[PDB]
Amino acid sequence: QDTLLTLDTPAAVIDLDRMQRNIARMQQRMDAQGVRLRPHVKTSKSVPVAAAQRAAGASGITVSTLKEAEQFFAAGTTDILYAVSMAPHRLPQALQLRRRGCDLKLIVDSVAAAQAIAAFGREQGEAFEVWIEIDTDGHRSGVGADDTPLLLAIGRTLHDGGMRLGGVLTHAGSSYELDTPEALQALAERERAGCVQAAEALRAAGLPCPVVSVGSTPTALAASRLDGVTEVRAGVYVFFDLVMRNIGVCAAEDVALSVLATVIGHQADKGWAIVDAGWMAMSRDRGTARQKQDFGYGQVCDLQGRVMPGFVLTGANQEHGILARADGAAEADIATRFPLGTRLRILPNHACATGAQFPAYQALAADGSVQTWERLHGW
Amino acid sequence: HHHHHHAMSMQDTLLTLDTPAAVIDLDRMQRNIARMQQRMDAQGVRLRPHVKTSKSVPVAAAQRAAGASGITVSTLKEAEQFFAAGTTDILYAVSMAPHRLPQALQLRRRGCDLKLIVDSVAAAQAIAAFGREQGEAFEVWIEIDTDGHRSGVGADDTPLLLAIGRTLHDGGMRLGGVLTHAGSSYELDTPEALQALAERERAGCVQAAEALRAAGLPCPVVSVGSTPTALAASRLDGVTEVRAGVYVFFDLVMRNIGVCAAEDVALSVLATVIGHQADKGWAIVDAGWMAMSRDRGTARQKQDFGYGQVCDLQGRVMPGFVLTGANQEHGILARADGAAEADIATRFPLGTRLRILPNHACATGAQFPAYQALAADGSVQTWERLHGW
Ligand SMILES: Cc1ncc(COP(=O)(O)O)c(CN[C@@H](C(=O)O)[C@@H](C)O)c1O
Ligand SMILES: Cc1ncc(COP(=O)(O)O)c(CN[C@@H](C(=O)O)[C@@H](C)O)c1O
Ligand SMILES: [Mg+2]
Ligand SMILES: [Mg+2]
Ligand SMILES: [Mg+2]
Repeated sequence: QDTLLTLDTPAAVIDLDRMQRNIARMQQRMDAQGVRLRPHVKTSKSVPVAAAQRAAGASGITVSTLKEAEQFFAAGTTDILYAVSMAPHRLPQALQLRRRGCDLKLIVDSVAAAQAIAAFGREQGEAFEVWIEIDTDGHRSGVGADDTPLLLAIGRTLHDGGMRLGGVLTHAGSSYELDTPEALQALAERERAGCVQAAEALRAAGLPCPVVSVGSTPTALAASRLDGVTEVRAGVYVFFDLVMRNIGVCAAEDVALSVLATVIGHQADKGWAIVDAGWMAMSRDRGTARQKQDFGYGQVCDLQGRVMPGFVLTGANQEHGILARADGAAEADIATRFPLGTRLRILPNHACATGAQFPAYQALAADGSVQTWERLHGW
Repeated sequence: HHHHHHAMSMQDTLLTLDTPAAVIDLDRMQRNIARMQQRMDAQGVRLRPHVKTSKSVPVAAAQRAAGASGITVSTLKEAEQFFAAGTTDILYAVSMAPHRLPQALQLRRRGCDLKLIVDSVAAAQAIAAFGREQGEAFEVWIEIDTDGHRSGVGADDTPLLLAIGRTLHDGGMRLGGVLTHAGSSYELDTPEALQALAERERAGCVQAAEALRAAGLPCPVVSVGSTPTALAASRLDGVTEVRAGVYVFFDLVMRNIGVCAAEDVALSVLATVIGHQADKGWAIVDAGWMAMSRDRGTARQKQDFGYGQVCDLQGRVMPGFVLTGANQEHGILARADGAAEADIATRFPLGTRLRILPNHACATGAQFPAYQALAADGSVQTWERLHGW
């Protein structure tokens, strides 16, 4: 019988009741907007996490690598969008997945990448499904939402080239820089409007564009309306994290992934407890540093998961985390409060970064038992 | 020659690997291994490399073949993997947690000469009571704080050293030594300050061992080291071994501390260009922070390299171009000086392969299930490494 007292530390624990509440909150919001949810599994890369998202009503998945496409397809999921601008050298891998039965969709934002796909498809007998990525907020990839000549030149390359022009997609990743409901709502409207504008421009040119796909977790939870959109992609919401708490779309109490750690020593004069969760456990992500409340390398909670405001990991080496007062003072008699061997749970800055440090999650049930749920590492 | 012809057909190079990949330039790696071992031989001290930078059996095998004595590990899973691969002299250099004692016992009962460390009377009492119960005289070293980096017993705290050392010795354990790590060396960037810190690290660790021996307690090993202080110490009188790990590859944090050049950096991430934002001067590559890690140790140093220094496919630095930003699977390649490069698409065409030098080799390596060990003939081989605990 494995439980939080028996596991070695550090371990990545998913509180299944918290995870199920986050899954239902997002699916209920997408149902209220009349759109499909295509979760981004790059947050967990774990078959049972994605199975719970499917069981609640999700439609297909988004993946960040073809390794995730291979994993999820070998587990029976066939409706897979690889939402990273396609590199031509990966075309043989993509072809072999489609010929095996995976309905794998690729994305592009240039004439040259569309040309490479379409020439390879014609040669190989494969009508690849490709969507066009639209830049709606200046974050990263994509055809500018008002760069119509580029949008139509790519769309005609794919459609006249014998490929299946399946849709447009955008990701308003600048939402991570926001922290008010008004700014998130307005960005969610800019994301929706730009993605719909590109679809209408394709359709107006006589090109197919059946899918309009938007999303980030903060804009998926903030959008007031989603007219014109067929699906939303969101991923970090399945666990949440402290970055999301500071953006304002969840509370710390909603964060379903924590790192179980043991106190292995102290520095009494500085008021430090040293734990065995360093940055190799937490990752080096320090997304909260650029936000209105800095949580260091994570927020401390007790073994029951009660948040302990005011204690955070103020520093981290590879295998040692430094727990101390966030107010800078040296806690008096820190060893008397957290004796050697005490177990604590640390909430992460960024769930996608912390999860990737572990070979598996420990999925925590209501009775206190855990089941190990493997996840993917690498490419 | 059936095996030959098939092996040739299957052989990878930097053109045929999928990206991103973590590439070890084996010539650079061997130059780093010989440099550290020669330095320690010249100092008359053993080198006990810290394998937590690579966690890879062939990398440790190269360090052992060059003359290393034992290893340091950061987790008991590293002690399990390297003992199964034939390494018997292993120091687990993280404050021992009582609940890990059954795994440390099982490793010693299989034949691993595993050493543990402590820095408190309670951890010493837990080891000694488990060892008496189980009939095992564990070997334990006392960790010393010589530069305020983390924690450890103060080198001048005779009453706490004696109490921890008597708890282990009177308890029937083998008090085997003292160790320190002057991790504050990562904040320095001059040879004068590094040499001084390495002397403070030596002096304080020997001071602790001299105090234990003055009370009649054994303390035969005195172990010091970080890569920067190993390379800078003038003298090592009284020290029996040095531990250093990131030197096997180096990285840009080390280049900035000034103990290596960018051309000594033996680990790089092979990446492909997958797109552009022409008006911002950006090339997008498939090495984001999941490949590089989120480490940004160069941001507070003399030269900020973002998420890494861009090199061409031949490994040569392309000055002025860095990964200025990174999302999980996408890295943003742009000018470090903040200008928008003109014709970025012509400077970096779609499908171009590049190599990115890491901020911190320990952090970048852990993002990969294996390295691709690049030989002089351009051939790679997959060298697995450990992930997790
Ligand atoms: C293309 C694409 N679609 C959906 C998501 C999921 O966003 P959430 O994690 O906010 O739900 C992402 C996430 N991208 C991360 C990243 O590191 O790439 C970031 C840009 O916001 C995505 O890229
Ligand atoms: C206990 C111990 N010994 C040796 C080293 C190796 O130092 P280099 O990597 O500089 O050769 C370390 C390294 N510790 C890292 C860390 O992330 O823990 C840091 C404090 O320098 C060490 O801890
Ligand atoms: Mg994320
Ligand atoms: Mg390191
Ligand atoms: Mg284990």
